[PDB]
Amino acid sequence: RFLCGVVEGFYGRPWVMEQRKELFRRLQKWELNTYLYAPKDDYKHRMFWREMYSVEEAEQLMTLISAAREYEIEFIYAISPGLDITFSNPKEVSTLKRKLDQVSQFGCRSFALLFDDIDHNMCAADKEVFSSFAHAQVSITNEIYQYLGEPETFLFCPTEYCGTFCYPNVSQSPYLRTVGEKLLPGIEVLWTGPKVVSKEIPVESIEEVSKIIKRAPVIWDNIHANDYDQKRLFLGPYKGRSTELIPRLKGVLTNPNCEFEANYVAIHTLATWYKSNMNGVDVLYSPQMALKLALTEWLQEFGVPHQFVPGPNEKPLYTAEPVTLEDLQLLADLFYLPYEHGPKGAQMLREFQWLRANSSVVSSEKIEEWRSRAAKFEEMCGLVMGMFTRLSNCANRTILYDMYSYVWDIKSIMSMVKSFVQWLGCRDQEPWAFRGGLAGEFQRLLPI
Amino acid sequence: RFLCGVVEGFYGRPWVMEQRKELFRRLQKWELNTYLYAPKDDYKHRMFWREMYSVEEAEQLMTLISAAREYEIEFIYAISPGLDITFSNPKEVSTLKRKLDQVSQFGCRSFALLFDDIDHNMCAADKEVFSSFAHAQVSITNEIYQYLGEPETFLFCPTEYCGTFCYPNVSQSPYLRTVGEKLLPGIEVLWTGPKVVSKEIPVESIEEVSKIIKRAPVIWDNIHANDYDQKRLFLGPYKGRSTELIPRLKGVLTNPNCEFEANYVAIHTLATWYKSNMNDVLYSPQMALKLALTEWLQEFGVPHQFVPGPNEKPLYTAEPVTLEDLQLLADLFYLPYEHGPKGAQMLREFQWLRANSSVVSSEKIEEWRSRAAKFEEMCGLVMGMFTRLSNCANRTILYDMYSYVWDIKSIMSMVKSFVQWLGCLIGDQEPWAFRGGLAGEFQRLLPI
Ligand SMILES: CNC(=O)C[C@@H]1[C@H](O)[C@H](O)[C@@H](CO)N1CCCc1cccc(C(F)(F)F)c1
Ligand SMILES: CNC(=O)C[C@@H]1[C@H](O)[C@H](O)[C@@H](CO)N1CCCc1cccc(C(F)(F)F)c1
Repeated sequence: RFLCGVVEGFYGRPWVMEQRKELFRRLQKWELNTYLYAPKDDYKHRMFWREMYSVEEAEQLMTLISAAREYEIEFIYAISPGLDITFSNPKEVSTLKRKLDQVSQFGCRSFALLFDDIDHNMCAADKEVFSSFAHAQVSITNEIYQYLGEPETFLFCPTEYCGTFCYPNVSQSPYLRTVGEKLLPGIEVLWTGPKVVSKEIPVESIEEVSKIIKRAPVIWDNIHANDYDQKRLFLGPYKGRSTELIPRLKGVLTNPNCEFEANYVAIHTLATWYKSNMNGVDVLYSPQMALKLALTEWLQEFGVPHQFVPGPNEKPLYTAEPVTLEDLQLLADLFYLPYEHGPKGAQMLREFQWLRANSSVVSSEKIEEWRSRAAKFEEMCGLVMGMFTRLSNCANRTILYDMYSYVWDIKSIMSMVKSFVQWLGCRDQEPWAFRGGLAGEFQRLLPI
Repeated sequence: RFLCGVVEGFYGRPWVMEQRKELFRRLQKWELNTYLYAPKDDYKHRMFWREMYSVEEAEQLMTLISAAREYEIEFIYAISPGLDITFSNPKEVSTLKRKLDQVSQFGCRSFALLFDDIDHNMCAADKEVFSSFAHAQVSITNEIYQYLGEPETFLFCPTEYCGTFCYPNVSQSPYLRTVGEKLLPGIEVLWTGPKVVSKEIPVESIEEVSKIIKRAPVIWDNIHANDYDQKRLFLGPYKGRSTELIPRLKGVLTNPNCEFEANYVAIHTLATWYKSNMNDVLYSPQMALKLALTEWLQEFGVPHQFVPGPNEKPLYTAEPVTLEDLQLLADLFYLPYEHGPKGAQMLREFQWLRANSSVVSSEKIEEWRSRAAKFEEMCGLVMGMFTRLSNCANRTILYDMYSYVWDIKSIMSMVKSFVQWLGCLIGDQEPWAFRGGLAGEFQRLLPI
């Protein structure tokens, strides 16, 4: 019994109810089974975790939970009390119980307590009752778990939730040792890999952590998360996790891009990865082949919402060409993965670096190498503009709007790069010449 | 009788109906009077300008237009056919007429044709009928204007809509000469100033253009527009346009930030500017900023107990957003050509600390250490500002701004960390160490 699906676990604008219901439909379509509710900035999840839902909010969560059951998706309600809970005040424990039991009255049977992204310092009153921060967390987690009747799925996100967050390392951490020893065995533990955003999650890294927590973890995967950098988006395939992990894990829940419609590839390729070795103990999963599968399917959504035919001498329709598979392949390569651009992106960057570095050669056989390489690069910059133009004319406006900022940025920068290469081949600005804000001026003075 | 208010004239996710109705309420509250509907990417405004609204869309626009009349705001319906229109095909002219009279059946009496951001090249069939691009535009604009019964308010956005777009200059442009001579005198002309995003709009610049278009223009002001750069936001005051312009103009319509709630200052300060010389000693941008910010503050504590003892964990959520937080925020995201005083101050202090950092390893040491600690205090104010914003009751305002405030606090946190390191950073890093994506790698190779 493996929990595979999506955690809405990110910072910023959460997903709205309509989007979550649509998520459930996609999860089911792709034979995934789990959703973990945890939006960092949905006010009653974390900041105001004490506050009960209103009659309005109650009705909406009930409707959502019913939608999950209807789509055969396990609904997991997480709460994040760690910013300000006095762990040793039993009214505080009661308040936490009240909150979770209100949600259980909405039909929810699966739960989670999360202690990610809080500092390790307890108040004086908690230091006198518990000998460490982990003891304090494990005590209320155990007490809540049993208060709810030992539900079949209950998750715990540790504060040391990845290799690099473990002081002094994974295998000797007194925080994780305590979690492994004291956290009740029915409770599952979340883990993001060697890092917050793990490039790879090697099998031996999971053998290491499994030993100290004394269970196989559930992965909380940040591979496609994009809340940490305003300019980033990830449309590359699920990658860097061997299918051999599946037998050594209780699940994988991916925490993907903030922009809902940008997660077609992220979730589709996750599903393809899970399905490839669902009952494992000869290569089963190819990230490229999976990207192509995801993109081919995604394409069909662009021509669906969410005449005049001009003669030979007349102005041809601006709107005539639909988005192509090749446009989406290019787009994904430009906004690929946190540690890697896709082949076409890396190729354009390499060609531009070369054209810039050999540009003195204008002013030999080397000139026609430069001019032919430049014209081929301009062709590629043209494909980026073409991709933007056809996206901006697509019938699915909802997908367009989620992606707009990103595609506009890349096309806009490729247009400056193209223009710059043309200028190299020929020997009071608007504000978009000088980009990034104040933020960007600070950033440019830091080491890169 | 002066048109002052807002044009929704930008690229990307348009505003939804609820937000537009809320705009009308604010415009009225601040004694502004005009809204110009022109979202570049609302599909039936520009790309698919030929397509009639559905029953659903019709009902929504009717409701919106009624809301405008109810709030004493003139509603102006713009359409942008320039990407695609064969100007000489009378079916095309008929299609345009059909579209506009559908909108007039929704209750709308004011209209606009826009030819901004299209190229100057006509199809063969239009070249045989019209001797220039301006003749073609002026011909259908005049024909539509009279077909609608010469409505009291009808606007025209030229293709050469600012000083720098005029070939070869404003006073000798054969495009604008033709517009001035041939465009019917009842029709108003839109103008963005010397530039697309005009730092200043000098009086003599408007005297220059007024002479050649043969009327006073309506300014389409892009001062606070932020669609051109994904990282930018503008919360500084309306600035750089003398109150002496008002007698020489038919109006000012501001095209502000994409994020609806970020436009409290942009629109409020515009209103204060207009009201100051309705019929520069009269308008102070700083005093106006302060007025706007003080008023805006009241919105943060309104949606759209437990008391811990001396030894217990204090509430994370206790401190509300302050006026000083919003003053700091505005100074960090101020104006397209200028940061606010606190922003410029932090940048200056960081440049100094970086450039004199060798001094660690004299009186100069204690100058460095005292300046550094004072800079860390200021970086802490940025984090404080973020944390208190993220706890505010108006979630709608928070979410519109989230990306920006998160970015600035995130970068100030790296800058703070970097100054601390200088007073005492790579290896296997998380992705947010290296910011900006593919786009950012291209940008860093362009000249700065
Ligand atoms: C399992 N729990 C987590 O991974 C916690 C969080 C969120 O879930 C988030 O979606 C995900 C990926 O971003 N995590 C980032 C943590 C590092 C961080 C914190 C604050 C600020 C930054 C920043 F400096 F990068 F902005 C990073
Ligand atoms: C009166 N009409 C206008 O001003 C037209 C547009 C939109 O209204 C937009 O909201 C405003 C400010 O951005 N204008 C920018 C024009 C320059 C441009 C065009 C394409 C792309 C770019 C970019 F690459 F820089 F982003 C700029």
